[PDB]
Amino acid sequence: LHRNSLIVLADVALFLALYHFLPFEHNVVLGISMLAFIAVLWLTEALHVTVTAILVPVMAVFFGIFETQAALNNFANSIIFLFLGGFALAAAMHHQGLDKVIADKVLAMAQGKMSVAVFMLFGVTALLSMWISNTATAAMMLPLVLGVLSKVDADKQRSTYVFVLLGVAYSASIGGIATLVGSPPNAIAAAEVGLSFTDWMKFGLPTAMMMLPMAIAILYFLLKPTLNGMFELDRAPVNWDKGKVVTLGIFGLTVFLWIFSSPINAALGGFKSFDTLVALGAILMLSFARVVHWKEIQKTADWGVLLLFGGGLCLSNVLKQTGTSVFLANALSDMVSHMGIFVVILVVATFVVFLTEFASNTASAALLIPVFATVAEAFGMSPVLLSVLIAVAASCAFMLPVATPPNAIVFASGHIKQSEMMRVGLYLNIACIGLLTAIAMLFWQ
Amino acid sequence: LHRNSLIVLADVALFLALYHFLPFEHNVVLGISMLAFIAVLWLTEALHVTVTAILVPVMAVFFGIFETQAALNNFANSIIFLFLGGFALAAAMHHQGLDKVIADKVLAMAQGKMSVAVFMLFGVTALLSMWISNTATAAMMLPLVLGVLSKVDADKQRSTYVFVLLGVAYSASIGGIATLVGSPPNAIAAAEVGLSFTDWMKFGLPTAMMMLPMAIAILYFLLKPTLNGMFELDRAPVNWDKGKVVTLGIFGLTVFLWIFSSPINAALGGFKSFDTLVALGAILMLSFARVVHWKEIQKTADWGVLLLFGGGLCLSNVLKQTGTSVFLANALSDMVSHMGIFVVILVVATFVVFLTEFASNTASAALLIPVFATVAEAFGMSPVLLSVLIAVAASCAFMLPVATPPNAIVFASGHIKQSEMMRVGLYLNIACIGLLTAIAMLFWQ
Ligand code: NA
Ligand code: NA
Ligand code: NA
Ligand code: NA
Repeated sequence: LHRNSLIVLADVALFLALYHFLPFEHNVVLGISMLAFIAVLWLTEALHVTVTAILVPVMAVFFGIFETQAALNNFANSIIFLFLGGFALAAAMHHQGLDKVIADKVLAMAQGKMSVAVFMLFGVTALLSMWISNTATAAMMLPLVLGVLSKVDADKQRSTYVFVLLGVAYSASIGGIATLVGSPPNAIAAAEVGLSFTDWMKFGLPTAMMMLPMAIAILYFLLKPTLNGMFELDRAPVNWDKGKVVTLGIFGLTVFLWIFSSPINAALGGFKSFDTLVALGAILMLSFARVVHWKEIQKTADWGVLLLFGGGLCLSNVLKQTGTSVFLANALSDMVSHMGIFVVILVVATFVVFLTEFASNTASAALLIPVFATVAEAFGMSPVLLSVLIAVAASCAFMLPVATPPNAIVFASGHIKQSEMMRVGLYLNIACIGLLTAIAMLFWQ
Repeated sequence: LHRNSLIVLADVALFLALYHFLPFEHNVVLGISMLAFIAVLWLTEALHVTVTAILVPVMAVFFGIFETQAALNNFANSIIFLFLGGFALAAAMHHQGLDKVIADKVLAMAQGKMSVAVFMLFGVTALLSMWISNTATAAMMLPLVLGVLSKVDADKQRSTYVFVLLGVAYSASIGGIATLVGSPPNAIAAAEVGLSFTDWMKFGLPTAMMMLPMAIAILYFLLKPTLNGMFELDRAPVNWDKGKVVTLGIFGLTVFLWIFSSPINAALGGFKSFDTLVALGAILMLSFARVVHWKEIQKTADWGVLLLFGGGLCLSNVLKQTGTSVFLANALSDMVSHMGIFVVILVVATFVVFLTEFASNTASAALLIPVFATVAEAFGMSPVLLSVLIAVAASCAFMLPVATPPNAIVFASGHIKQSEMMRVGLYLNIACIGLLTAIAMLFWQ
């Protein structure tokens, strides 16, 4: 009766169809049928991301691909727990109020200029999206954006005030491309190809360093009239209280180990998922120091995303076990040989940066990383590059809303116009496809 | 500075002491020190139950007992997912309103007698604790219990009105001993020895059948003046609305497979953790049927308990890998050989039924189930008996509060007196040790 209710039934039919008509070895048919089924569900999202993810293992088990416990073990992957540390790390400095004090101590640095205001709102958003989330950083930033945009409230000066709204929403997504925690897509890559925190930072951090300015400039060089305006510093001051230094200290300590995991771990015996152990040690320190209770983490934590990780890891394992990964690498063998690696990384980047416009960032990476990664292995190529690429290009949702939550968040402000974003993003999208392929090429040898 | 801050430090010292001074094989010292460390933290709860569970694997990895991913895989055990299905099954029919209509159509069947009133409050409380929880059944029941206790509202009629309060608080804990979902302890046992849903019902349901009257009778035949009073059935009725039948259908369908899982699965190819597959199919049915959103399930779900499941399983594996499980079976060889099995099951039953007074029901099973189970294995004994027993006897917290949350819930009403509960449970405790050993003995040959 509902829209989504139909996709699910249409998708069940599409699966039943592909299943009974594809003319290949059953193992490959099964993998192809499953892949199409999930690919639709995750891209239309007729069912919640996590429900689809939970559907992966239950399918693999009934179709004899794996035994129940084998499939489920994907959900205990060490990266899933490193991402859980990121949440508890967030939950702490929010329940501590350390995220609000971070905004204030910065916005006061702008003595009163709207010029040095919106430009600080962008920087704060991207910085906070490195650790918290992207959807969460938007919701927590939007009021702070509408607050500053109330002295110069004249909305007939819209362009000063859609530049700020669209500015933060983009800063949230570009900030998430900075660290392994920040956006689910980044974790899906690390869990698929086994990346370290500092490994993904070698790639992501410089890219985010670059992409954030390139994105604001594009917004500036339309109708920016922000060189005018004044502030309305109405609010209670902040001050470092009980173990906000401790929390801030713990946090810094944790990020320190994450960055330096390589030598510290080697000089300790070479533990397995060292970054994961650090993330779990953070969860412990924060609780011994009493600075954050568990109910906080259970709320802050996105357990659906964690369940999702298991489904993508399970999906990747289904593609291999069924041989579908090699079956597809064959059908592309000629087509990809006609193409260089430049053409390859450029075609991929383009495909996702626009595919991610119609679906969630993570729901896109959840589907694309398993396929392209396992196929890249059939070609005997290291899936790091393609994976890292897809993870970054997935976070490049700038056109219409519905691409990322941060879009629909600043869009529900009833102030920015559909058409406006649809064309500012069409320019940014192209700028990224350029920047990405550039960086991707250099990140070759 | 804090009390718990002190227990944690006292426990940290005790480990350092035991570690450097105990004169046994290093692995056994490590296991013994770890076992004691965790045993204190879980029994004092200076740290949250779930925090401790995460503490197990991080230790096992740093002390070379396991590799990070091997240790972490414990948290993806199939039972953890079977309990997650229980949550989604609850969350659905609560957000659906299916739980209140059960009260009305039943509580209205009690036309108005306080005699047939308190006697119906007991049945509903225990019945809902079969699927939901024990802590949740108390909090969700207390208002509905205080409602009926307003006609004979005279607190000078205390005995009519403490019999009802303590009655439900006990019914919450006794109802959870009915099915595998209902109390974490039941799951902790099943996950340790790999029980099926219907298996634990063979034990738990009959045991629950008996214990509920034995507990009510004791309350009735003390200071009960409840045969008097009159009803005030005050509230707008409900009516079978949007997919409350669907929920009931899905729910009923799920429970049907659980009871008959044995033949259905055997007549299907012998899938591995069939009960787990059913639990996840419920999450799917509930989502395909649109009857509950994921935000709903993610809220209702107790993720801390799920992580705890992982911690106990990891702990059990630490006992074996270090040999501590067999080291203890040697120290008890004479003591236990000097004893019969009656002596064994009766000492065990008593030990927990009174131990569970000082710590959470689940926090107790988290510590005792791993130890007793792995030691029983070293003796070449099936760890089912002790586990089910310990799991069931662990849920028997009737005396003071702080034994179970359901106790502290009806107790914070500021009406029942420390001495009152402290002695009704002290008598009830003895009745159970009898009943348990009886049933436990009969469930032998
Ligand atoms: Na973030
Ligand atoms: Na997207
Ligand atoms: Na229950
Ligand atoms: Na207890």
